[PDB]
This record gives sequence, structure tokens and C-alpha cells, in this order.
Amino acid sequence: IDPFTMDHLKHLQQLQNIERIVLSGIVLANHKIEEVHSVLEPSDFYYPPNGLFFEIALKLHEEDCPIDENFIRQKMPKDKQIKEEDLVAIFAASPIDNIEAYVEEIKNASIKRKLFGLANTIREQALKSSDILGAVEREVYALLNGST
Amino acid sequence: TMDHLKHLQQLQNIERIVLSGIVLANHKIEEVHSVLEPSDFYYPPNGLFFEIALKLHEEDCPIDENFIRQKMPKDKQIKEEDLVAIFAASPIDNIEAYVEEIKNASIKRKLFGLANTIREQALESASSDILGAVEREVYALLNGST
Amino acid sequence: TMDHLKHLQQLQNIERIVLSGIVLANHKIEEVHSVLEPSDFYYPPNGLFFEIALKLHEEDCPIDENFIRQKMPKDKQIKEEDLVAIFAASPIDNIEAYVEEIKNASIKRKLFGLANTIREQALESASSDILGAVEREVYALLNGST
Amino acid sequence: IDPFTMDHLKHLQQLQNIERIVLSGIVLANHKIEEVHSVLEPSDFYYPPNGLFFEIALKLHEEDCPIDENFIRQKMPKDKQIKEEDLVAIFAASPIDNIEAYVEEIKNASIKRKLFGLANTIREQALKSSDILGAVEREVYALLNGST
Amino acid sequence: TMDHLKHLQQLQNIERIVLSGIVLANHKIEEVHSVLEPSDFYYPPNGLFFEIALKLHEEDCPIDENFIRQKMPKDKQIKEEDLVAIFAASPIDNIEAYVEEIKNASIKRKLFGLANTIREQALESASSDILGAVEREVYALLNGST
Amino acid sequence: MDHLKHLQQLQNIERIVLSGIVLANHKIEEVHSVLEPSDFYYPPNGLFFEIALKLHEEDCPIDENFIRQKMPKDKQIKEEDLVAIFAASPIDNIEAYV
Amino acid sequence: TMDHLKHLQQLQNIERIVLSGIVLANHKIEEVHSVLEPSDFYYPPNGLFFEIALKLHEEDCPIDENFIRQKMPKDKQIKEEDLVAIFAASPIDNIEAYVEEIKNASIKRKLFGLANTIREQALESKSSDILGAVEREVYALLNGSTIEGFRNIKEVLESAMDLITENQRVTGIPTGFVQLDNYTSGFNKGSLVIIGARPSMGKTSLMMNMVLSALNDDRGVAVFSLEMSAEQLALRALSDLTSINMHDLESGRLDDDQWENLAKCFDHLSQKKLFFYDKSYVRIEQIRLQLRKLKSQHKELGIAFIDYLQLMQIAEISRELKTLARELEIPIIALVQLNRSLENRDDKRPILSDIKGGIEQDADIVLFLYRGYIYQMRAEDNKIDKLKKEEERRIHKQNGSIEEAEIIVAKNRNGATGTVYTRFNAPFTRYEDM
Amino acid sequence: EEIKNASIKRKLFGLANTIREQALESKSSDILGAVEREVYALLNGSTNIKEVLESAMDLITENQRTGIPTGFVQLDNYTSGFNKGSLVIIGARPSMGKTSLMMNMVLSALNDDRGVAVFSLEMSAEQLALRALSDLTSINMHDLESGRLDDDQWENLAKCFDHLSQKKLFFYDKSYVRIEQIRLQLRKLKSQHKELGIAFIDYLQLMSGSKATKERQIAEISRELKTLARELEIPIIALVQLNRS
Repeated sequence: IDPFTMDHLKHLQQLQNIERIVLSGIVLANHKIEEVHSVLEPSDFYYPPNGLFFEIALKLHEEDCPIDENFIRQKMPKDKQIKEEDLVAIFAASPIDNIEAYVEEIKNASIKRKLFGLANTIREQALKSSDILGAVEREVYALLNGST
Repeated sequence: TMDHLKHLQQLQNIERIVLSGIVLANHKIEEVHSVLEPSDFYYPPNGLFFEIALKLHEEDCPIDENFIRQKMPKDKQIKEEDLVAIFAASPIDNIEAYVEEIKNASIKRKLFGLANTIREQALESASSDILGAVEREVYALLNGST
Repeated sequence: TMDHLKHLQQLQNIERIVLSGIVLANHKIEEVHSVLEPSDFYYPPNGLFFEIALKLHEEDCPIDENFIRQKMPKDKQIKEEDLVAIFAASPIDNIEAYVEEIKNASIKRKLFGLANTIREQALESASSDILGAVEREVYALLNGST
Repeated sequence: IDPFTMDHLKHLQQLQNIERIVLSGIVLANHKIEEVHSVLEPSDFYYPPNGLFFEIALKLHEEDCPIDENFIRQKMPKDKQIKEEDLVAIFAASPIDNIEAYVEEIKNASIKRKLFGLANTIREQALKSSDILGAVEREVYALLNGST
Repeated sequence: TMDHLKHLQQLQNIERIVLSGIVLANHKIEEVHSVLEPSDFYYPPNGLFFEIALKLHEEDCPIDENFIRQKMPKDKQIKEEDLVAIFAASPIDNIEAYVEEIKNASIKRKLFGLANTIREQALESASSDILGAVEREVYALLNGST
Repeated sequence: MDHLKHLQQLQNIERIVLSGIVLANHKIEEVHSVLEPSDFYYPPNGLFFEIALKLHEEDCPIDENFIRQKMPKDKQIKEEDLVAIFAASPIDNIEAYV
Repeated sequence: TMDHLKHLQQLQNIERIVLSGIVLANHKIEEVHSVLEPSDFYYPPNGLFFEIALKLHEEDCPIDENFIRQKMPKDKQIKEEDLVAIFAASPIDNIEAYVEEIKNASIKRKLFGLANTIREQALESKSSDILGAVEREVYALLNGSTIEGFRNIKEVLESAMDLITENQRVTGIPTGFVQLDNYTSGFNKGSLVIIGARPSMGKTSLMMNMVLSALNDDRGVAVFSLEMSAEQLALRALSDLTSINMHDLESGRLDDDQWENLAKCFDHLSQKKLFFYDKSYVRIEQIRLQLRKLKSQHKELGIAFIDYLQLMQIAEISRELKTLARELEIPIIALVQLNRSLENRDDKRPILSDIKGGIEQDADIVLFLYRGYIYQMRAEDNKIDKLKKEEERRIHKQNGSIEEAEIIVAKNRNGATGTVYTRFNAPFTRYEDM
Repeated sequence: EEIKNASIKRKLFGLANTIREQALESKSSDILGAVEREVYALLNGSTNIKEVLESAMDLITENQRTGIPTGFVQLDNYTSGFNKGSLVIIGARPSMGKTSLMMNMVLSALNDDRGVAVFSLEMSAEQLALRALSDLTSINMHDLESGRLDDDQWENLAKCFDHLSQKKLFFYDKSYVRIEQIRLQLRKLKSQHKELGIAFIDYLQLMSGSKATKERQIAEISRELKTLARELEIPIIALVQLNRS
């Protein structure tokens, strides 16, 4: 955006780091992937390498394979490859016990992001209007199903 | 692309015709007000026009040039050009569709504003609190149409 | 694209960790050898390392710096840098997955070579004779994995 | 390829000629198309005009129409048209009785060709490896079904 | 693209072979005429050739160089080059397929002309009258093939 | 795989040289006298070199900041290489490395 | 992959740096304030910080953690995280560029504000008014930039006086000839000086002595030989130092007493600030560039010499050379080889116009070499030829090989025009001073 | 006029956007130059008998309402003072006292309290001032240049010092300025100071041929200068160094 208000950006800096740490803890604790996946999805990540990282992690756990640098490094989807910086930075992250609070944060950012595009969409729809009236209800059902 | 202005001029035209039809048919005001509110109009002179019309019908006073011209709220006055232009409009019978059409346009504006509101919510890195805001807006829109 | 080398360095790393884990846990050598062979390693010093380890376990001799350093085959010696680097590696428990992973890499190399072999067959305008070569290779691969 | 070893090319020169003669005999003997088709397919031809030639020949026999220059010349698929040189050269070919030995030759070349691309494929697969292990079996089933 | 001429030369060739086969086998003329007409030939000397052949068979006179050369209609004569070229053609047995093939080519020409006709109808901004023209053409084509 | 061994070493050497010039601004002259931006294998290194030259010509010192602002704004060097340059251990008399 | 404002947090760091440099060097605040202002700062605590710094400097009070923490305005409070971070910053010298760059950032800020402003201003319209607004904004920015500006003379006048009075307490670089310095008043800075001499007259030898005149004044000299190589040029100078004839020095043989004085002048010159460039037929721009380069490398450089200029236009060469003369603020001396049309004339004395795409004008001071004996000889030969149609050298050698020479001072901008007589020594090819 | 207004606005907005995006780069000097060029673009974009009759009225009304004093009444008998927007040129040989002579006429305008802009390419500003003080204090050049001055000379010196110091005087000693750069700088200074009624330049050297057009011609330069002369409506004076022929 064109607007620069010396803020909101730090929120982004925060969320990257959060995703990083979240991934790190699971690197250390392979089992946490279930409680993470129960909440977060690969698309839910802001930072794309983190989301892809998550995807690979999932595919590894489903075949009962432990999580570390090597596994990820070979089990690359070869459709997209992760930049080394993002890769290493995740392992570098300070792993903190009890991350269920942090998971919700990224879930929150994902909620926000899913909201913005939708808002733009429905805004554009109004330019036919009964269809937009229905569109509100459909978006409502979407969010309602999303939260619960 | 000069697109959007052409729609706006049209909605103005609709408001004109509606008001003209009410000028000719005083009784239609009930079925109009039953749907629309003064705030629901896009073009301000038309909305004010509507408000005055309401205040006249409530006191059993007929609606024509003279009445509006005199029963002005003296806080704001309607431009004579727009005023006469309303009377100049070709009045078409059974405008009940046109009424709801303007309802639709008002819905559009309220929608734009609401969507922008939640956009501002997205500007404020809160999300469960943000999640609730949608639900509250839903009740507003749901009650508005029905 | 600097791609392939990054995988090779990694497989080296895996071999390192595996050997380290065996250094710490002498008993794991049985479950390792049950799968892998000295020829199955990509990195030669690691394979030789493995061979020596085998010869030590067979004679009930423990595995550490001293043993390897002395029980050298004197036909080839392991570079000290690689040697120590093996000990330096972070040993991780239950490497049975890593073992099969290296098995997979060995499978990859044997595959490359086999495919190239049949490619050479295609270089030699023979085809029923060429047709048979695939079947013989099939038994080799089938027996290898199972 | 970059390699030139004064040989293997003559094999190619041979196979073109073989396809040519094979086609010629059927031009002379319309009935042989069945025993050819039972073995060879249009894709099995190295030289594309020969394969297309074969395709048209098949479509002509199925409607019980004899095989000569004219029939082919009109019943062009109009999606691809054959160069006149290749066309005439086939009829020009010396027709020899008992071609069942020659059919097998082109079948052989087709086997070789089908092999090479496959070899490259499976070579590339190894770069995930269990999938490649399965890939060997699938290629095996493919070739096994191909020969029998 | 030099395409279409190559087809035309071929159809000429077919007509040649057909006539040659009839030269060798006089009896085939019945099964030919049963299908084709003099007007049905593309190459005019071939059609005239056919006409003369018919007139000869009807009077129980055999068909060869001499007969054609003498039984010329004297309104039009066949070029000697084309004439001899007919005899030069390699005669192939059972040409009943070739006959219908030429029938097909004649069908093609009659089709081109018919389609062009209705095109001219479209040139004349008439349409129910124009609608009928298609139906009449349909009966013509339907009767022609069957 | 000796070729890529040389590759992984050359990346390091380029970085080293660049860092040495970071600390010793004046060395850029003897570098340019030999090397050119195209002479570099790793593109960000060449780009970096180019920027360094542009800074020296306007007699401006060389550090993390000078590069970041004076980005060609056609291309921005990925952070991973960029920092790694500064992280490189400085070694003197790199003329042989050059 | 790219996020705006990322560079900005880096931009803040620069402010931090500059402030730290001023912390260490209190005097730097003046040269900072002369450019930057408190509003010029992006990061507010830094700007107000600067404000405080100014208020403290004006009362002649040093700037430090103690002085800063105490003189708090109590209207705005600097966050602890920042406050410490500023002092914690690593101290950096030559922060002038950093100041300039922060000025750049502020400038950019004025840009973003004004650029948006004028557009909306123009939206309403009297478009002529909008135009005038553009003009006023233009003048505002122009005054704001202060890049290659004008003002002010009166300040520099005082320093220019304080410089000449200090020496009054020689005006330029010493020539070597007291006769010549009476007219030239020494080599004044940014002054273009040219010497046009005929070949073998001892031009190349004469130049080196004047080079030495600057070397004993410890002033950096850049030397440019296009046609000739450096080695010989050094050899002549040693021929003038060791007082040894050219041939003995060139051939190789030296006795016990001469090699000693030779080696004695050797390291003497070796330690002297001397630079060489023997590459042939260099272009004028390459000269400008290399001189920029060497002056950037060495501040000490106070004078330059070139030998010699070739005929191809001379006006533009002299122009760009005067340009560079005032640019690097040092007097530049180049040698020119005059046209042969000089000798076609009856009076073979060199004149200003003899080197004729136009005639050279840009030179401030022009000097000519004239040997009175060499043209006397030709007249005597002509008279002999006239007598047919109608030992002196050995005496010269026995005298001490001294001949009369004239150094014509034909051109001296806003000075005196005259001729000076100097004794020339033929074997050493040297001009004796008296 | 109104449609022209709209077009003007149209171009303006584009320019505004251009400069807006330019800031993202973060070379501010380049940005300054961009401002100057865009300014020139806008400025240039903006700017029979009955026609001449009006000017004929505006000329006599001006005399009823002559120029800037030269300093020499002899010369002012011919020149009739420095009329506004009039291009005047001086060709003089070197060392004749050209640099010295100009300053007297500078003083003549300064005593007329009209702002004078001075442009020295070849020489430095300081020296140019030193000659002026040499003419004010009536002291020989060398004494002022060397530094030693007695009680009576340093006194009259300091007395003329602040006297000239307060006068409306401007200087530009930067080397090798371009004609367009001159035009721009004069626009800037005239915009900064309205009072300035005259300008002086010393000096341009003549280069003939064809290679003299790209590397920097006085024929078109004099044209651009007449342009600016009528532009700022003030008489411009430049010094010329004639050829040796």
C-alpha cells in the first residue's frame, strides 16, 4: 500500500517470527504436528516458505517419519524449492514450550487476511444487488464454518 | 472509462421519477415510506424532498410545488433547478419496483461502507474479536433486507 | 542452479550421523548391516569406515577413535578431517529410518547405473535379446528391495 | 547426439528402407495388412510419413478398400500431409515376398525406441525413491504386456 | 500450397484407369453406366470418351483404338495425347470401387455448385421462399446418392 | 564433483574480497584495475561490485547502509548473500584471491 | 519478496551514527547544523535530540549522557531503548557524507509531501494559479537544496585575507627563477601556465628544474610524459642535481666520486613526493579523470606538469585544462612545440601567435625559450655564404660553456610583460640562476 | 483557454505521479535535477499594425514614467544607460584590465541599489572582490594581495569592507557552467530576489569548427541569452576574449 504510518509493519515482522518458532518447536517435538494441523493449514501461513514447510512436515508425519533438516531437504516437492535463508532461520528459531497460544496468533492473522480479500470482493460486487445480499449471507456461512 | 457516473446519473433519474409519481399520486407515499427512509436516498435534495413529503402527509397536507416551496425546513433548501426537474420528470404508474430498486442502491452504499469498516478492522491487527464483528454486521444486513 | 550438490552434501551428513550413532551405540550395527552393505555407501571414506566397523564387531571389539585409528586396513586410510567430522556429528537416537534412507540413495545410484546400462543396450542396435535384458534387471531390483 | 562413431546411423538407413518395403508389399498385397497390424501400429514407425501411411492403410482396409497411390492420395487426413518424396519412394521400393521377418525388425526398432525414452525417464526419477522402486515394476509390467 | 491441383491430376488418372479397364473388359460398361453418366466426368475428353463408348456398346460394337478413332461425333474430337494416354494406363481389375469414387467426385462438383446456388440465394435478400429452396435441393441430393 | 567444489570455493572468495573492500575502501581501485562486474560468477556479487564502484567514484565510503539505499532499484540483492558478505572473515593481501 | 520502509529502519541508524560522532567530536555540531535541521529528521527522538544538542552548543556546553539527560526539555521523553542505543553506537569519522545523505532523506520527505500537495491543489481549478503554485514550489525546492549554490562571498573574503596575511606574517609556488617570479608572483592556484619552446632547445631539461623548485617546497607534483618515457626525464633531473654531464650519466661509467653524489641524490629524490605516467598519447578527458583520481589519492598534490602537447583543437584543450586548473585549485603547466613558421620570420624571437582550427587563448601565463647564440650562428653562416658570393666553440668550452639565453615573459594576466636574461649551460643543458 | 487549462492539469498529474514514485529509490540530487527539468518543462509549456501600436505606446509611456548607469558619462552619451532586456557584449584582449574594468560598472549599478548577479567561471570570486576593494580604497593591487597594510590603509579598507558587504551582490565561481544551467540559476535568483536589475559574466572563450557544438556555440548561446534577457527583463553583460588574429 501507499500509506506508511510507522506501524502495522512490526505486526508482520512479529508474525514471520511466530511462524518460525512454531515450526521450530515441532522440529524439536515431532508429535505436536497433530495439534497444529488441527488448527493451521499450509495456506494459513503468511510466509509461503513456512506454509510449504508445513505441508512437507504434514506429509512426513503421515508416513510416520520424524522431522528435521535432512528429511525436508530431500523430500522437496520439486515444484517449488525453499530459499536457504528461510530454511535455516526456522531451525535457528528459539524453541519455546507450550506453543498453543502462538498457533492461535497465526490463525488470527490468517483470519484477518482471509477477511481483507473478502471485503474487497463484496465491495466490488455492489458496483445487481439482491445477489450481493445473498453474498453477505454466503460469506457469513463461510466465516461461521471457518471459526467453528 | 466514464462508466460509474452514468449509473449515478441514472439513480438520480429514478429518484426523480419516484418523487414525481408521488406528486401526482399522494397516496403512494405510505407504500414508499414503508420501505424507504430519508437517509436511504443517495441524492441529498431528493432525500430532504422525501422528508418534507413525509411531514406533509403526516399533517394531511397535499404535495405540490406550493407546499414544498413553503414547508421548507429552513435549515436546508432544495435547489430550484433540481426542484423543478423533479416535477419535469415523466411520472410512470406502479413504481413499487423502482422503490425497491432505490432500496437496492441504498443497500449498495451501506454495503460499501460496511465492507470498508471490516477492512479497517483488518487494518487494526487485533482476531476472535475481529471475528465477532462480522457476525454483528450479519444481523444488521439480515434485518435490513428482511 | 547449484541444486544437486546440496543433496549430496546432505546424504554425506546422514552417513555421518548414522556412523556417530553407531559409535555411541555399538549394538545398532547388527540392524544396520542387516540392511546396508559396504558398497552401498556413496561417500567412500564412510563405506570403508563401515567395513572396518563390521570387522571390529565380528571380533567383539568395541568401536571408538582408537580402534578405527589402529584397525586400519592399510590399503586405504580415512582422512582425519572426515574421520573426526564423523565423531563431531550430533548422534540422534533410533536412526533406523536414516538407515533405510541411505538404502534409498544406494537404490538411486544402482538405478541410475542400470537405466544407463539398458540405454547402452539401446545404443547397440540388437530386440528380443534386448527385451530379455529388462526382465533380468527386474529380478535384480525386485530382490534388492524385498 | 554429439557422438559420431561412423556407425549406428547405417542401422537407421536400414530401418527406413525396411519400413518402405514393408509398406510396398502391402500395396501389392492388400490382405497382408491384417498380419502387419496384428504386430505393428502407426506409432511404431520411426519415419512419421510411414506411420501415417500405415494409419491411412488401416482405415482403408477396415472399409474394405484396396491399397494404391490414388486411395492414399485422396484419403489424406488433412491434419498432416505427406511429402511427395516419401510417398513415391514407398511405391518405388522393391517388393519382396514373405515380409514377416522384416515386420519383426521394425517391431524391434520400436522396442528399442520405446526403451530409450523410458530409460531416460526412470533415470531422471532418481534425481523420493520408493516411488521409483514402484516405477521399475510398472515399467516392467508395461514391457511385459508389450512383448506378450 | 500447390495442394488442390495434385488431387485434380489424380482424379484424371482414375478416369484414365477406369476407361482402360473398360477397353480391356468391354462388359464392365454396363455396371459403369448403371452408376455414372457422361456429364458426371470432370475431364471433358474422358466424358466424351465415355459417351462414345456407350454409343458403341448399344450397337454391339467392340471398343478399341480403331472404333473410337472412327466413331468420333465430329462435333468434338479427343486430343491424341489424352487419347493414347488412356490406353497407356495400367488397367486394374475390379474397378467398381474406382467407379463410385468418380461418382463421389461428381457429387463433390454438384455439391459445390448447389452450395454456391444457395449462396446466391443469400445474395438475394428474399426467406420462407429461400427456406424452401434448401428442401428442393435436399430431394435432389437424396435421390442422387440413393 | 570437483567443478562444484571450485564453485563453492569461488563464492566464498568473491564474498571475502567484497568484505575486505568493505573494511578497506581504498582497495577498490586495485580490484577494478583487474576485475569487472561481469567477471563475477555469482550475479549478486557482480552487482555488489558495481555498486561499490559507483560509490567510490563519488568518493563515498562503503558499508551496509551505502549499498542498501543506493540499490540500483532495478534489482535488489537477496538478503542471504548480502549479509553473508559482511559475515565473511576479512583476510589481507587478497591480490592472490583477486 | 520486497517490503518498503525496510531501508528506512536502516536510515534511522545513520542518524544514530552521526549523533555519536558529534558526541565524540563536539565541534562537528556546527558543520552538522549548517546543513541539517531538527525537522529534517525522520525519527522524532533523534530530531529533538539534535535540537537539545544545538541549545547546549550555543551556550558553549559539551555534549554527553550527563549533559543530555539533565537538559531534558520535559515536553517529550526519549525512550530508554533508543537513548542508550545512540551512545552505544560505534563511533565513526568522516561523517560528512552521512550528513549529506540524511539531508537526502529529508529532501525526499519534502518531495513526497509537495508532490502530493500540488496535484490536489491543481485539482480544484484558475489553472494559471496552479502553474504559479508550481513555480513557487520550484523556487522553494531550489532554495531548499543548496546544491552547487552561490552565496556567499563576504565569508570567503575574510579567509582569503587570513591566508595571505599569514604568509605576510612568497604568494604561490616558487618557479625557480627569481627573475621570473618578479613578474609571475609565484604560481598562483588555479592558474593555467604554458611554455612553448622549439625542440632540443633544452625544454625537457628546463622543466625538471622547475619541478625541483616545487619539490624543495614539499609540494606534490603529478608528471605527464606522452611522447617521452619517464626514465630519461628522471635522468636529466639527476644531471642537474649531481651536477654531472648527460653523457657520462647515460653511458654507464662512473668513478668513485661521481657515483657517490649520484647515490646521495638518489634516495633524496626517492623520498620526495613524485609520480609518473609514461603512457603515450593520452586523451584530455583521461587526463581530467586521472588527475581527479590522484588528487583523491593524494591531497598533498599542489602542482601539475605535462610534456608535451601535440598539434591536431588547441582552444578546447586549453579550456578544459583551465577548467581542471580551477577545479583542482592548482596551477597547471604544459609544454607546447611551436610551428615551424616561426623560423621563416626574420626576427627568430618567439611570439604569442606562432603556434597556429584557431589560436590558443585560455593560458594565463605564457613563456618562451630563446637562445641568442643559436640564431646568431645562422646569420653568421648566411653572411659567410654572402661573402663567398661577394674555434669559437672550443673557446666557449674553455670559458665554462656558458651562453646567453632569454626567457620571454610575453603573457602575464593582470601583471607585467617583459624579458629576463639567464645564463644557459650547454653540456648540462641547465639554466643557471642569477 | 479553459481546455488548455484542463490539458495543463492533465500533464501536471502525470508529472506529480512520476516524481512521487521517484522517491522510492532513495539519489536526492537526481530528484532535485528532476524538479528543475520538470519546472523548465512547465515554464516553457506556459510561455500587424495594431499590435505594434500598443508597444509604441508602452515605450513612450515608459519614458514619461533611463536605464542603469554605466559609470562613464562619455559612454552613457551613446549607450543611454543599460536598458532592460538588452544584450550587451564586451570583447577585450587579456591583461588590458578587463577584470578590473567590469567591477567599476558593477559598482555603478550597486550605487543604483540594483541587485547584480556575478558569474565567474575562469577566475575566483575572491580575487574579483579584491579588485573592487582596490578601486574603492584606492590602494594598489599588490599591497592588497600580499597582506601588509598600514594604519591608514587597513582603516579605509575596513571602512569600505562592510560598506560593500551590505550591497546587493551575488557570486558564482563554479567551473564550466552550461548556458541552460545559467538560465536556470538566473531564474532561481530572480525568483529569490526581485530587486536584481542587472547581471554580469566573465568570461566565455570562442571555439570554432564543428566539434565545438557537443562538448561546449556562442551564436546560439547569445540567442538563449537574449531570450533570458527579455525573459527576466534585465540587461545582461558578458565579457569576451578576442582571437589572436
